[PDB]
Amino acid sequence: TKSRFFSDETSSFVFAVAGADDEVVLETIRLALKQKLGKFLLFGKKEDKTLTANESVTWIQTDTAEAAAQGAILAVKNKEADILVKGFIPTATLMHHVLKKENGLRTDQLLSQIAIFDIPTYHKPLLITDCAMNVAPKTKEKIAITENALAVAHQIGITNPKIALLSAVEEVTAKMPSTLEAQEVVQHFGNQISVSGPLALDVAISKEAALHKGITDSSAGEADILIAPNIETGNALYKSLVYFAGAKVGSAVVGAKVPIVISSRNDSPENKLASFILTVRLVE
Amino acid sequence: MTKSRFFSDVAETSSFVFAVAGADDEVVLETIRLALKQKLGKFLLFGKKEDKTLTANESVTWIQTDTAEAAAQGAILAVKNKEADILVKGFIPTATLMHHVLKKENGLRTDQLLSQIAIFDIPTYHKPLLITDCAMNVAPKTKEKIAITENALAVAHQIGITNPKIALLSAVEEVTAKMPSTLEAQEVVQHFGNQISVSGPLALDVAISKEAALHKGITDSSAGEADILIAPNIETGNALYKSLVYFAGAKVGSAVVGAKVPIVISSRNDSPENKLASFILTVRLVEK
Ligand SMILES: NC(=[NH2+])NCCC[C@H](N)C(=O)O
Ligand SMILES: [Cl-]
Repeated sequence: TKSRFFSDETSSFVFAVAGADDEVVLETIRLALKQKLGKFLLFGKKEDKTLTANESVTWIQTDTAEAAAQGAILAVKNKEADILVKGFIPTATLMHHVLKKENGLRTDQLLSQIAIFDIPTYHKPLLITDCAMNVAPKTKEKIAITENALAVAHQIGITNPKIALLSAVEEVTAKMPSTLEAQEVVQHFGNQISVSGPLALDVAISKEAALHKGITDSSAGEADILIAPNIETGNALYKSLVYFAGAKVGSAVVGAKVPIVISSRNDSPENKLASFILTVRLVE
Repeated sequence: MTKSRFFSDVAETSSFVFAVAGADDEVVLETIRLALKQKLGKFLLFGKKEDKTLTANESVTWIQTDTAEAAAQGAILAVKNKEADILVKGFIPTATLMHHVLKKENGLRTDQLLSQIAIFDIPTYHKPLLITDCAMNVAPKTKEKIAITENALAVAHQIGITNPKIALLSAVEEVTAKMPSTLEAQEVVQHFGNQISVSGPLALDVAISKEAALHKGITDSSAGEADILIAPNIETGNALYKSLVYFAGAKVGSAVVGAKVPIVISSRNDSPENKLASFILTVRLVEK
């Protein structure tokens, strides 16, 4: 038996979809509506009548990638939408406008990507950040990445998240800069939260592995959140769990005024839906 | 449906000789006991505290050594003298053994870079998967990555993978100055030309899933069938290795390659099964 984040969830929250075109985008919206997960503002070029006939869907004709992105952003800025979803446009096209402070979405806070996994071989939900956004986050960025993850954990009901700064090794050395940054982040929080690091992955998610290395702190063997040392590590972990460990995952960009869905071209419908679910739960 | 597995549950056997630098403690001894029970090979045990039950095995030779230095040097000389085929790092600091090995003058290395490599039988993948470097080279750049790729090619061929499909792993497919590992991947790819099947940068999904590659608009027959992954940095290699072991249920053996003989350097936290699978890999690496 175990605790799963994606068990058996509804709302009137509004997703603004930037580029509501192509089935790779629409399939997820169909599933969301069938479950009554939320409502949709669809900024797109070619209307799907059988979809736009749903009472909880509104279609806005938008002929270019740019107008779709700007349409969706303005909807969030005007407070008509709770959640921003990237559709059939380059991520860059959306991000450019999201990151313009004038648009009300980006504040003082670093944005970061975060994913939550139900891994059949782990005993509870596991969060991992940052797997897709921040490329080479240093100590400063990793502190903010951790703040975001903390906010996310709290919003979703994990009251005292065990946080582990991932690296390849537990010793702090000049040879491996990610170890020092881990130590400095752990130092930043002191007693404020449950943080440990640097930790190799085994020590983070396996109490037996932890004990064998003479480590008996919480985040070791019982991590709720892994802070990736770099983006290659976060991404690889993410993909590994999905493709080899059979994990269900939902992902979002957080740190902005609303959650942002930015899904991969080859994410599964179930995982794409998972991400919508995650964003609903982030807007409470 | 059909999967090709590198490791067998029929005891594989040999008369190759492991020289064990520091043959003490169960963390070291247990793997040896398992290998003997399987007739995997023969052992030279350089250690301080003799297990008389273990050393009553004809395939085992005990050499009383009181210091890690003497154990490291003894094991290394056994290799130089052609008395041993494989070097095993025992209950001594790694640096005490490596410092010696890494100095070319001692006879065990060439100018070729040394690297760690691991072979995985993953329940949800259809053939053995090699990943390097998960444990040794910390922040390899282009030149090191090239050498790491050379070592993986050599390992690949020796174990019977004649045309290895190699993926340089990164977070993205698109090359950008914002992510140096993408530039580095590209350069490694350029270095090899059409001498081998090598692609990169690729995210994991494009490397080990044909569907994902396609859905990403990548249609090369090389895609989704990687035999070897080259990690962009040690945190990535290590995290991936651990992920496969602890979440994916993979069996894995690993060795340090690039030197004149294979070296076993197992983690304190490697299971006995994976430590054994490591002995087994090294036997495969010296098989004539
Ligand atoms: N070759 C190995 N035994 N690798 C597993 C150990 C991983 C790494 N050396 C660590 O300390 O976390
Ligand atoms: Cl699960």
